[PDB]
Amino acid sequence: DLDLAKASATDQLKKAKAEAQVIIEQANKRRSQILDEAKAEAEQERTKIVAQ
Amino acid sequence: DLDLAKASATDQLKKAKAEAQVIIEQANKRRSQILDEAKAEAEQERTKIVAQ
Repeated sequence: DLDLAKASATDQLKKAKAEAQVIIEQANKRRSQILDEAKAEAEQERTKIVAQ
Repeated sequence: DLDLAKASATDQLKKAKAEAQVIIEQANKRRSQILDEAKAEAEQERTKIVAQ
């Protein structure tokens, strides 16, 4: 029973770290999409004032 | 010994649980941190383009 508990214990700790990595991956990717959208809109704001 | 080991197997499971939660908690904190740094930077660059 010691070793069978250890099985699920290491499972959960490693799996927690793994999903905690995939969430931070999503974090960075969403940062990149956010920043690219902000920049691509700011450029058309500039172009609006330029055309005015 | 078998009674003591059963009492031991709950502790390892419990700590795997709590530490999985602290790990996922820190990873969610970091996601909510980087996605905020992203906004703080993106708005500055937007203003820099319009100032260009």
